[PDB]
Amino acid sequence: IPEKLEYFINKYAEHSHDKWSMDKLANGWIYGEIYSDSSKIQPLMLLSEKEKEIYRWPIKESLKTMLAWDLHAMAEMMAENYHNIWAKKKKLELESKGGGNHPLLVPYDTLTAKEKAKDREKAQDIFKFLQISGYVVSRGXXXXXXXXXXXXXXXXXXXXXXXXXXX
Repeated sequence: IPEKLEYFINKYAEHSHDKWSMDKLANGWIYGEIYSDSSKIQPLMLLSEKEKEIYRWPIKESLKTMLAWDLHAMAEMMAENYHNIWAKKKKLELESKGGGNHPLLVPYDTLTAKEKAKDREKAQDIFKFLQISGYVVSRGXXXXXXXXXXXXXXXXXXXXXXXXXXX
């Protein structure tokens, strides 16, 4: 976790709280110590104390996977990670409690379109702020290189053919 990115962690958490506050004023939510849903009263104005940071917490983890591992590629990779951590949680807890079978206990290349978009939304939400802040990231001519490799392979094959024709 770099210093400047750690400094931006709190700023982006604040900005996401701003976005969520706009959403919940559009919905209608007034601060109130009593916990309820049908009374539309919550003390952090249904996002509770910890629930307000359940989404801020894995931003540092997303950055750590960024550093340990173009833009569309990391978007889909962070989507895959966001769903894989959820699958790990789910399967470990279900192995502990001996529960039923989840339809999401399958490789990521078989999931339904909505299950991928659900985490792709959070992925793009955390990515657009990194883009506006000037962070160039990648995954971490091509045709000419391919042609050159083919030529090298052809040279090897020609050496082999010469060896064969010599016999």
